[PDB]
Amino acid sequence: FKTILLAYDGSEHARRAAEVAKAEAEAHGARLIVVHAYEPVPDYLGEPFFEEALRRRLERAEGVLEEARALTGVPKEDALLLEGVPAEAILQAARAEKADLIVMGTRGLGALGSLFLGSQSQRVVAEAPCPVLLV
Amino acid sequence: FKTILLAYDGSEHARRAAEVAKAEAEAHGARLIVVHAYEPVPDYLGEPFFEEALRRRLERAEGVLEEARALTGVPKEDALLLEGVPAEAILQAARAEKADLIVMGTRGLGALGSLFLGSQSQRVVAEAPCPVLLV
Repeated sequence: FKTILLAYDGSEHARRAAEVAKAEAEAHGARLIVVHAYEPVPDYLGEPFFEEALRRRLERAEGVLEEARALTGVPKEDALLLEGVPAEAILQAARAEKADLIVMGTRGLGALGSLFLGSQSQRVVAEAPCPVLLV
Repeated sequence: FKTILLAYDGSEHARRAAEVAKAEAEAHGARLIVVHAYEPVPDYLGEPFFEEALRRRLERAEGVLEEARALTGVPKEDALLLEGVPAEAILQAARAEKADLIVMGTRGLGALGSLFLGSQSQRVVAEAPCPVLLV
């Protein structure tokens, strides 16, 4: 493992995954890339509600990603923010960064999800080329 | 990770998982435990067919586990064989060995299973306390 990607949504699951990812990168001497994906504000919202929500959404998204960066100690350039569905985003980042391992919580927040697997972890386990470390 | 457990069923998935597990143990300086579970011969088989099948079943099971041992280089005492359902067995071995990480193929052979996840990996992801590395 030369490049490890951590999917971080801010949940306790993600916090535990962050601790695992940090240890993993240190053990393999790999570069750790952290990623947080956020949902775009619904276009059905009218003015000025849409604009206000847009600003807040981005601030909170950046806030969550900063927490991940503080937890892992990675440089700002290795802390990525993607707009859209987390799974689509993780897979997207994994390819662009040529990741060799994806570390993520078995469960998380968002759209669907069950007590078994989050919808996002399910999509990653289903479509990721590289190994997936579920925590 | 101090103790890593590799579930090995002999499939190509398992062979790739073995390579990952070996690297993982070396990176963390952890003890690697390999496990292979085999299904008990159906009691409905009459004599002497049941007895003949019993002997062959065990020989092949030991043969598969030996391959895993040759792949990982672990000592004989750290190569375990369990009779029963692989998932039940992996979880059983994980507890007894106080494993901190389970490494296994996303898919495998046996009872159920889909192109998404093998029935065994699904049970492990659903009930294992420790992180699961899906390869």
